[PDB]
Amino acid sequence: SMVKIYAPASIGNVSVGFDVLGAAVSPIDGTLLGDCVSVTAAERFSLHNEGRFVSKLPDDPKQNIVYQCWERFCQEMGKEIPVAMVLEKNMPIGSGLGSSACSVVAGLMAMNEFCGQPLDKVTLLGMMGELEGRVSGSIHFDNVAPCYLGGMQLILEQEGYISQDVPGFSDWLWVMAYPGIKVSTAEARAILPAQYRRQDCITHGRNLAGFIHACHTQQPDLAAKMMKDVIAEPYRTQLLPGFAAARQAAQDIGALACGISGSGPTLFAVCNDQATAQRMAGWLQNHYLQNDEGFVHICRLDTAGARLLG
Repeated sequence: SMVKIYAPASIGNVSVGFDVLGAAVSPIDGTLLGDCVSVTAAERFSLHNEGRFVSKLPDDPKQNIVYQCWERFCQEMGKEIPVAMVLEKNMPIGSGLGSSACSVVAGLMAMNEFCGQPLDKVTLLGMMGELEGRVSGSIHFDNVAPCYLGGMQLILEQEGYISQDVPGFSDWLWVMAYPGIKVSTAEARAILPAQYRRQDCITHGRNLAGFIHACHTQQPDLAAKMMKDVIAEPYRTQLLPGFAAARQAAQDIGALACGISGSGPTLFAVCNDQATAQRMAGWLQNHYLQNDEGFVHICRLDTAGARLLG
């Protein structure tokens, strides 16, 4: 009896909603962009790591994100659940693709499914954000909630639910460009300023309020014009060599919007046809990548979220 979960890549913030908005992504070609966790019965607990980025994981086994999921799930159960766990780390660490969230969602969903769904959505998702906090020093739900539930998730920390779904535009493609370098979630958060001018908070509000209003009324142009982040982007693009050039070209080529994915350095660019997305994807390969570890994938929203493979 093996349970194997695929936790997809996700865009934090989505460049208009820092800490309260996120979207799971799926490349159109059918390739998997995510991390995987397997759970099987055993006498004693073991964890082994596989995949392309195994060597990037912690040297301290107890500080592994997937180990900490199991310890947290067992606490919730009141008992230790002996399993052979395997993490397959196919996503780069600190890249902007929801890497820590993939490993949290996959591990906690893997354990909850193995045990027969004892925990409900709100508890488990609350536990997922809990573990994001220990990773970056801050609880936030904008990567785990879409990784988990799929689509675009708006974070609304209410008694009955952590998030609700936001309607998208079926036309929109999301060209994702990981440049081959990493930024820590923690460092990219601490370099944010402690204070902002009143008018930035008025404008941030208007921007988010218009973006949401546009999604529910299905006005894609307006939506793109409201996709502006005055909170984190101005202070983070200094850590993204080449981003500002990417944005200039993105306009020239005809993307509807361009932005940082989570804390970066991965970028995303919105296009509303296949011809535009292909040109954008071609350019980013040629110009946004900093080395051979980088990649580009034309994506759409993943409406499934994390799921069972086997």
